[PDB]
Amino acid sequence: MRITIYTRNDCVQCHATKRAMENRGFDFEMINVDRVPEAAEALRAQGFRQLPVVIAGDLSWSGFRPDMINRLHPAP
Repeated sequence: MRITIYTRNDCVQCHATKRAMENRGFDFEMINVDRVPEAAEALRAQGFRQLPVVIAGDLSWSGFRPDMINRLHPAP
């Protein structure tokens, strides 16, 4: 399952999210929305209003959400 974190530099909630995923041994890709406006536009069209935005399988959320990150633990 691919986990993508849409991020921005100087974004505390983004850093917290990355660190939280690393603390749990998750593999993820990061996409800087300032360097990739196509992604920024796509996220705005889906209604997101804050960063980071995490997309993983059927889940998609914004902001630092430890509770949602915990839903990414691998199945047996």
